[PDB]
Amino acid sequence: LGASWHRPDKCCLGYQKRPLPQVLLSSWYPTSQLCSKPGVIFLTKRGRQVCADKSKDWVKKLMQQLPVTAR
Repeated sequence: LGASWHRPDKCCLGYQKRPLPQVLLSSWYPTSQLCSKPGVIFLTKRGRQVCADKSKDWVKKLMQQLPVTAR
């Protein structure tokens, strides 16, 4: 059975390379502390998720524009 093995929490080494508008975004949740280079994954209203590092520019604005999502 080859579905998808190996997956500790999440860890998103890769990030996005394009700025999205908050007009359709919702919030953002932080990664775990067990990854090589963990940043933050966003979660649009009905779109999809996006691995983005706060170090970016457009991601920084969103971080302040949106509160957070974690439960």
